[PDB]
Amino acid sequence: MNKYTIAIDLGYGQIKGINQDNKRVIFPSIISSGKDRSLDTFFNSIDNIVDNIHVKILDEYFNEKEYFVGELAKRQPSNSSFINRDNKINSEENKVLLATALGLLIPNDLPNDTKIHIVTGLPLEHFIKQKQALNDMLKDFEHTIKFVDHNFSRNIKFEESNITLFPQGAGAIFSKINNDISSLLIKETFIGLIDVGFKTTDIVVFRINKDKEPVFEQEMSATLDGLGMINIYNTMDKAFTDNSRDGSKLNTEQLMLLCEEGKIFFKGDYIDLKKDLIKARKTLSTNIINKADGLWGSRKNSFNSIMIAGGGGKVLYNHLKLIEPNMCQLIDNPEFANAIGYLEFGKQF
Amino acid sequence: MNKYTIAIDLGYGQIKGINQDNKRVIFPSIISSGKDRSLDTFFNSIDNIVDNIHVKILDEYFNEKEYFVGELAKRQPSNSSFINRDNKINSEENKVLLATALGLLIPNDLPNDTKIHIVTGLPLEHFIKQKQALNDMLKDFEHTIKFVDHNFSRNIKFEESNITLFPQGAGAIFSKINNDISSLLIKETFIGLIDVGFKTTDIVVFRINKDKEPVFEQEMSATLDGLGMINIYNTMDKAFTDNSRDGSKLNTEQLMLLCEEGKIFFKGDYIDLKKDLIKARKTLSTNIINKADGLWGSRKNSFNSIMIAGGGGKVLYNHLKLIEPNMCQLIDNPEFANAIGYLEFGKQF
Ligand SMILES: Nc1ncnc2c1ncn2[C@@H]1O[C@H](COP(=O)(O)OP(=O)(O)O)[C@@H](O)[C@H]1O
Ligand SMILES: Nc1ncnc2c1ncn2[C@@H]1O[C@H](COP(=O)(O)OP(=O)(O)O)[C@@H](O)[C@H]1O
Ligand SMILES: [Mg+2]
Ligand SMILES: [Mg+2]
Repeated sequence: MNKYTIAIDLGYGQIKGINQDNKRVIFPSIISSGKDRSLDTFFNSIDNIVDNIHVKILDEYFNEKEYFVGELAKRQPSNSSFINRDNKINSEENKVLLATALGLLIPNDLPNDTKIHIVTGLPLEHFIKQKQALNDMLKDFEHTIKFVDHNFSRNIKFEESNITLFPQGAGAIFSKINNDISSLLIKETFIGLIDVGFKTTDIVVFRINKDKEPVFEQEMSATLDGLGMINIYNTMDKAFTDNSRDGSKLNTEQLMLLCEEGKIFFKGDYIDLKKDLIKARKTLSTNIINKADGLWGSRKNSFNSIMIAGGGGKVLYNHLKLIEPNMCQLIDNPEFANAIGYLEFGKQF
Repeated sequence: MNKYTIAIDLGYGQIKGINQDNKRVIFPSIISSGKDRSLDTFFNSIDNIVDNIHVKILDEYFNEKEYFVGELAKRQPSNSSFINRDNKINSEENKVLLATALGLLIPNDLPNDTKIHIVTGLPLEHFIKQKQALNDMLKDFEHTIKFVDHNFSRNIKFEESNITLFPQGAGAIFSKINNDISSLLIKETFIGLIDVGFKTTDIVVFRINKDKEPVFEQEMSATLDGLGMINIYNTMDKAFTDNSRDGSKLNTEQLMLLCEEGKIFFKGDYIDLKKDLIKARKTLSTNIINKADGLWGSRKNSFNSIMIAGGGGKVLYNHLKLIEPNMCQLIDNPEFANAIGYLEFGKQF
């Protein structure tokens, strides 16, 4: 039989993955040590595993470790702080996320002889830099995952010539739109994906040729490293302590709940910080537009379709529209632009 | 008669020896024939005599037989078999290996009448069984050594009152910690010494009395024959045929090369067995602690300090930590633990 295919993303906000059979999972990039759950099972019936990932993972010692990951880790008081999370792609923090991303996206009772084309991702300026670090991790990733309170296990191990690395935004606009953007690309134009992520924002362009095929440019395209949603959480963390004036600083959930809405429910009251949320987004909108003119001279006028991506692009699509209005548009899945872009451009082999 | 002192060992993995002047040598217990080293002499400087032991050996019938021994014999393909080596202490192998480190540690400018006190060792359980045979052999010893490529020779012959017979691990914590553990030993405790050698594993304890004197317990102390580093080399060798997936097999030099590192360079590329190296070393460490507690019931609670000896325990110390944490510890010279213990406790005469 043919080899299976899974395209995941190790993005800093949330793991965004999809398989060969077009089933997708999404959960935030927070881990926590798992503790025994049969009690909270009894109060509320679990119909979603994604909310409730209690899970055991074997290792090279074949020693299991309980984990809370995803939505269940965010409610825990003892989880990862998630603002000082490592960029080391071979870390166990990245392993458990990658274990669950490969754990959910495998259906039951597959033949054990076949292997899976896994397709991961890297930052654009850190693709070459962190190429062999994930190559070492995926060669080292020999683990057996066991979902507690769902009771289905996967033996996840990969040899050589099965992993496939791509940069972020590589196949999201090269592929994934090529069947639909081919009528829009005409002659010597630039398409551009702008993925607004957690830690970084990512700019990738593709010149199409005379023969209507896109080709890459790296001096018009880079990673806005350290510029992204991370500037919004850190600013709005100070915005609460400026508005509380008590020394009360938000925890992991309260800050993440804040920048989605702007009204944290503090002491039986919503503390209004909608205006400072606009200001932190506008400074992020400042630091992507002015950096775009650093990468683009008059070639911003040489665009036919700007696309913006990322979950951070969802709340900023009309706000980051001021790059080139009436030409920029939204990618059809704002979160899953990279993953399906990894899927279609991973099936080219 | 200011008689000299040299303390040696008969370790199967390698020979460990030291003189009165604390000059110490270490070399593997591998022999081969001696062939004329004049061609390589002009190429590379034969400088380290311990690395390059081409040695001329006479007997009582003046039968000169050159031998490559040690590191150079390990480089030879036609070397001693050494993984199924005969355990006869009166072997010609042991005739060479004992006479090897003598002239390598017999100093210059000795008086005419002055002899040398030699201190040797036996396995602890076989110290009753094999006391006669080494005493047969040391009385037998009447030879003459000569060093090719370094241009000096020694006379070598001994009688009784020059011989000294203490078992393996006997004087290592009797002396060598004697005035140092005296502040640690207080009242009615045991001290732990475990020799993790190549072929054999020794366990030896000492009850200290009310009078701060160590006394020996033969029933809490035994030689674990068949347990040691020789299991790990033999385990990973079949594992090398596994991960190569071709039935190809190492040589004797690659055998000792492997489980010092675990990443053997084979057919233009590394072959990775690092997982199984962690597996087998933890597996042997499991087998030590259980057989340690085979002799140790609740008398493990009557310990105050455990030391480990042998070359294996130095690289097992993280996994041999699980006997009693922060009470178990590593001796400073894991190889020369028996040697200095043979030295000072051999200096009774
Ligand atoms: N509905 C929403 N409201 C507010 N912010 C959102 C929403 N959806 C996503 N986000 C933001 O987008 C980020 C997700 O970015 P993502 O596309 O996963 O990039 P990365 O690949 O860097 O993780 C989150 O950290 C979150 O702050
Ligand atoms: N640096 C090292 N790395 C791996 N193994 C080692 C190292 N040093 C010593 N050893 C192991 O320890 C053994 C030496 O044990 P040793 O103390 O000489 O006991 P014996 O008296 O039985 O020969 C060797 O066979 C070797 O496998
Ligand atoms: Mg992203
Ligand atoms: Mg020994």
